[PDB]
Amino acid sequence: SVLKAYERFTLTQELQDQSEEGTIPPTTLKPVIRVFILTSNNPELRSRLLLFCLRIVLSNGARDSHRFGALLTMFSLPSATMLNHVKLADQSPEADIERVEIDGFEEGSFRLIPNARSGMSRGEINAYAALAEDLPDTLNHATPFVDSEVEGTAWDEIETFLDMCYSVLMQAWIVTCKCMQPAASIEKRLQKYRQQGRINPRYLLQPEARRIIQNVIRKGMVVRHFLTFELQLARAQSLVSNRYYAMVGDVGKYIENCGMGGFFLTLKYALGTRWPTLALAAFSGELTKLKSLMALYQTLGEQARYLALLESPHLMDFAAANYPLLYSYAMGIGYVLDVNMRNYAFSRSYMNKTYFQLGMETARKQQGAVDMRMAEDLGLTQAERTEMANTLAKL
Amino acid sequence: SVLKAYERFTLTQELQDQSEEGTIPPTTLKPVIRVFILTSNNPELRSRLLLFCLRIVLSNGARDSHRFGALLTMFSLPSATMLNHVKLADQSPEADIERVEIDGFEEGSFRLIPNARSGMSRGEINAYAALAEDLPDTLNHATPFVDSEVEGTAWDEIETFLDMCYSVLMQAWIVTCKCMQPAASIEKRLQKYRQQGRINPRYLLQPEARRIIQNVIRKGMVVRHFLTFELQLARAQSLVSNRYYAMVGDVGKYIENCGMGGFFLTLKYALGTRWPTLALAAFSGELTKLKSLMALYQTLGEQARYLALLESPHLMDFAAANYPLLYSYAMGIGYVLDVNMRNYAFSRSYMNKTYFQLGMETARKQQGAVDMRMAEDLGLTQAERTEMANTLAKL
RNA sequence: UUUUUUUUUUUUUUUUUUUUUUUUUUUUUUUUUUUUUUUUUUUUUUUUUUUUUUUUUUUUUUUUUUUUUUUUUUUUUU
Ligand SMILES: [Pb+2]
Ligand SMILES: [Pb+2]
Ligand SMILES: [Pb+2]
Ligand SMILES: [Pb+2]
Ligand SMILES: [Pb+2]
Ligand SMILES: [Pb+2]
Ligand SMILES: [Pb+2]
Repeated sequence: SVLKAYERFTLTQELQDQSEEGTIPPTTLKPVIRVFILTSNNPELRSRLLLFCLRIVLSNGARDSHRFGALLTMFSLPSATMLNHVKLADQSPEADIERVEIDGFEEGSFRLIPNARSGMSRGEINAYAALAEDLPDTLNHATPFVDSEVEGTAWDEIETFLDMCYSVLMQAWIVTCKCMQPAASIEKRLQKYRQQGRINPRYLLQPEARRIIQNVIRKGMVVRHFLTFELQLARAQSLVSNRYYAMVGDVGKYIENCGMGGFFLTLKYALGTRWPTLALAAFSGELTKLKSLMALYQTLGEQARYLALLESPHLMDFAAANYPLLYSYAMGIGYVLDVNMRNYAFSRSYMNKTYFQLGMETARKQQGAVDMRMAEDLGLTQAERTEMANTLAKL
Repeated sequence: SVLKAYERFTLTQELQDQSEEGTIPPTTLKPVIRVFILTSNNPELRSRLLLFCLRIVLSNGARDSHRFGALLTMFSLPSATMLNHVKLADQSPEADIERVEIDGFEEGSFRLIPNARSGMSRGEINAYAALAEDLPDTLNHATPFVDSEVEGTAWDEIETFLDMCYSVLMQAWIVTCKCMQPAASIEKRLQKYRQQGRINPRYLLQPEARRIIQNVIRKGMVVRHFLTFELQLARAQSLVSNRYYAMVGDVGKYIENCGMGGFFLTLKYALGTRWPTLALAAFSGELTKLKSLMALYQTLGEQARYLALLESPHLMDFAAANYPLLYSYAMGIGYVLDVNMRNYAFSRSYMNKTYFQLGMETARKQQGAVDMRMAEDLGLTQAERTEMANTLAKL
């Protein structure tokens, strides 16, 4: 009963808080991010704006705010109306956006011709043009493209712009929730999307361009908020959709629950396996903690998928330090059960090596073990079980 | 019957008092804390006021009321409106705030230019400027910041002010619930936030600057009240939030339940492990006390997390001396189960060495022990427990 | 005391039908099937013994009180 009090104490303190809806935080000063608005549907203008913006993101000298704005502009370039899609960013409590409606480039470019609506000094028009022509020297051939010719393409048709725009944007999406050498995962993502025809090999970025974009995305909270909103929009899409959002929806599935490996891997291997060692008394308190954490996770809503991206403090609640023994135990199981697990960074401060090996050996010696609620539905006999255990221990 | 009477006696007298919510205490004389108010959003002034205030906090000659007011000012500098957030401090029963609306600095400075609204004698203007030029002599280069040339930056853009402001305030947050060399945790909180980009390494403070800030915060109750009000607001934030409060919410989770290690560690290891020795008759009375204490913790509300910060007398209720045997027993368990536990200051006056070793030995010899409610749901067999038990005597 | 995150995560075989498939014997009836003996009554069957009462049967000792009966250790964090 005192033990019953302790279980209820654990679960309620985790969930008391989350009665109320979130309150929008006290207001704070914000940097202004400038996002470019193109009213024209012209393929050549759209493409040069993408190319223009991509260069500012990668440029040596741009401030973070310039880089963020260029990104937000790129991600809005597929829209029929960019303006509506930029207002998505306004939904971020950290965002202060300046829209900068544009109208075109002085051909040869990248000298901005600004819309009537808002002027620009020829100092800043020229300053941007210099910024678009800076670029690091680590990049090969004055461009970010591995193919020193793409930027010289003739953007006569909208098909071509969209093929590049989606291809460039997909590479940004692929590096969205990576803390950052690596990475094997990235090059396999690229290969999936090439074979699906979502990424066109002509428009791959030099690996250096991607690492810079990865960095800007990790730094930019407003940017990440905007990606979250888009990812949610991709969730609500019909089975019959358009090309971009089907694409975003697919890459979104890799991004979901990013940064929460310790929690979900612990569920998968410790509780998923349902081995007899789960009945240890030591796990008892921690088993209640995971139970609360699952309860907490659903109450959070759809957006619990995006805590890492959102930089939410709730990411702290699910930290493995709250269930160190079970985590250790799960890591060991994960270690033998899956070959890919070796390269997971499971090593940690509170990691208890004793329970780690316990998971390891549990997985080797008790694999013949059966879920007796399954075993009874199948009407398994105890001769069948041991000599089910006798094929698997030998294998 | 006598014993059931004893349980209800223990539990009711602990919770008797807590029906009625608390009444605001009889009024007392208070020192005046002066907080500087800035109406301007200009980056250079915001940055100089932060630097000005930081110097007064660290200054040799400032009196405590000055240090407190300067701290309250720094913590309010991110605000779009400082005046509103300083009124949060007014919610403290120990607080008497004078607002001192400011308007700027005479260039070169730190000579305050005060708002028309409230005048200043040129003696007090010059006196403050002198106070900002005190600083201890142990501090290297007459600045904090480690990097001796940061203060010479040109704070022309709001991004830079915020990048510093958040970086400096975060270091204050990290040292908030520390009683007072070492302090190893501080160095890991710092590298965590550097890796998250929440703290910019350019603006780290010299370790002695932090140790002074540590000291100011523990001395200052109204300051500590204000931090609490901020942590509570950080708690109610949406998943989509702003940069500062996401930051505060995260660091806040380290601060929660500070100063209550004995209670929660006893719960964690003694009750969490659910080992058979918990059935000792000696623990019988103390187990009821813990049961009462958890019950007491819930009645207190969310603010039960901040008892150490609040300086609440309730922090005495949870003192380990009320359950010495269970506490001792728990400490021994933690000591073997967790390597980090060695460095906790578990030694105490009422510490009972017999039960400590008992906790120690319980934790080694009975880890194969199973939670019999789990073991039955998994349908564990009596052979399985033993194969598992010194499977677990083990390693 | 400890308490950010790090792996994996598109698809890929097979996938029309096929034989058999009406009927066919037997299938009214048929014996036996009224009755039949015995079958009123019959002994015993009023009552007569005993059947008032009868001893013992007030009370009776003991039966106020009394020792002890303030306090004292431990008790913030880590
Ligand atoms: Pb504007
Ligand atoms: Pb505008
Ligand atoms: Pb991450
Ligand atoms: Pb006043
Ligand atoms: Pb005033
Ligand atoms: Pb990483
Ligand atoms: Pb007579």
